[PDB]
Amino acid sequence: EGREDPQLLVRVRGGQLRGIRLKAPGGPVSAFLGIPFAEPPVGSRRFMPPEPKRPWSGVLDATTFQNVCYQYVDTLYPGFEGTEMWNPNRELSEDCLYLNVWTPYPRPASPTPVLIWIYGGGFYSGAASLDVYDGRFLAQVEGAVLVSMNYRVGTFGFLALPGSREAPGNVGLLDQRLALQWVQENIAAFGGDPMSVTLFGESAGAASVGMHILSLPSRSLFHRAVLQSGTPNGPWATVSAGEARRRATLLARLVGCNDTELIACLRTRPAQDLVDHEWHVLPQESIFRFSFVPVVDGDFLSDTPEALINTGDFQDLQVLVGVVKDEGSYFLVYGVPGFSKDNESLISRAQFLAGVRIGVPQASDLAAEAVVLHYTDWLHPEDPTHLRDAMSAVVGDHNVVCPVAQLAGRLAAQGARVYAYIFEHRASTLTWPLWMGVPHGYEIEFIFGLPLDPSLNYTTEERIFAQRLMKYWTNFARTGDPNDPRDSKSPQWPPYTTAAQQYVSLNLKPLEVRRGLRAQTCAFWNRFLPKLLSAT
Ligand SMILES: *[C@@H]1O[C@H](CO)[C@@H](O)[C@H](O)[C@H]1NC(C)=O
Repeated sequence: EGREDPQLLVRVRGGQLRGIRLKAPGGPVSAFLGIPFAEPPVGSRRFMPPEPKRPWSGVLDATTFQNVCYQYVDTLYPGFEGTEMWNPNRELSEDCLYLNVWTPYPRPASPTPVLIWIYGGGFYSGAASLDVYDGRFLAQVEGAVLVSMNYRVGTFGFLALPGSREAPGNVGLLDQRLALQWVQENIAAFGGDPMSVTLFGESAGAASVGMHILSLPSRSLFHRAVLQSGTPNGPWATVSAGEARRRATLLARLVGCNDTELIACLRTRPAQDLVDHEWHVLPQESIFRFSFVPVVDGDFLSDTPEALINTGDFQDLQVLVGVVKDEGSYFLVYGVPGFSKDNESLISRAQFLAGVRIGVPQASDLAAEAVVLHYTDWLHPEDPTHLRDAMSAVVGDHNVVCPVAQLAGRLAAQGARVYAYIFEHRASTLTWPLWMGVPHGYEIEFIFGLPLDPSLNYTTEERIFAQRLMKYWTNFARTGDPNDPRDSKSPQWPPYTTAAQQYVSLNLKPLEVRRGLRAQTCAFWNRFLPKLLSAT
């Protein structure tokens, strides 16, 4: 050093880092990108828990994003921004265990509350370097210290021969925990306060967050939690040990393969062979179901998430949870016949019955009959527009809205302070059709404050809206309460309780308080539907 910027030189446990000064709309921020937190989980390390990164010599250049974890790349609509924005934006590699830090410039003298982003992508995709996860706005405008990590997805992160030593499962979750541990030890070097660490994530990221809540060794590494459109409970976020064992041996057979010998052989396969076959192991034709996800291993997860939330002590827990207006629409174009981004996707009653079997792939004939009965509008049972919207609701309710209601209910009843929302604003810049409404993941760009960038063509109301949400999120991170104590009655956001079931709408209009999160419909999914499949 000598002629470099004094604010960009930081030491952490493993060594020295040089960051980059980035431009945010209202001023500069500090960014430390591609900091390694684990030994590269390659070769013999594939499928194994991450080993902490051994110290390096010299000043590590931390000015660009690092590799994206090896994964399937979406190809449904080549060139289309609505799909591309989620696609990897750096080289794919198994050497991908890096994290990123954004802080104010110059970095704060007093310790700042830390926000840790965990991305979604169904546990088969995702990356902390996507444009919608850009922490520079939260860091600049709200003065937050923001951290995001890469964690292994797909087989690399989740293939499991439960019980075995060499592929124990949930190692993608262990990548996340390692980064949480890195934050406890090192974030103070950046002005972050390790005693104020808020986790937030969306979809599989939300479910990830939910699992750190449920896994005791993670609990001491954070203080509050936001779960956007995702939960550890529910039908897609976990598989049983038996089912993970089944999928893992099938996948092994498909690429050419005693647990030790199986895994040893899997380790000799190129990463791309594994990705090519990962979608061939699902039990049924389905949507919103993924091959390699967290397993109920009796270790990281001591029991099913359903069980752990029913019987858990959440006294000292503040939690913000919510959903978007149309949780189910996104995946309809991915495997329900009749649906497409290129038309209105008006469907027949026949396509609707078939859709229900794909969207509730684990339902018996009788349970699917129940779903169809509940969601049919018997005044117009053949109306194509209703049926299209009902198909979307079935998928969204079953996968997100009802797991979230279930989760919010159990947490509130068991000590937790819960705040709940529904996000209803459709980005003026959205490229998916109008019929898809506000699909899942399209609140994110607002929370991270992308509309503050003039070159992005968000409306002025959207720029103001984004700031409202950044305030809610960071107030929550700071205090456990999304409301601003200064600005009183504008109006208030009440906690969600089992008595009143209050939640707020998030849109361009001021906060509106509503009651019951699909209460009737969620009774169907959460109370009745299990008892039906518990007697078929
Ligand atoms: C933003 O604004 C200009 C004018 O409409 C347009 O040419 C450009 O493509 C827009 N960028 C985005 C993000 O679509």
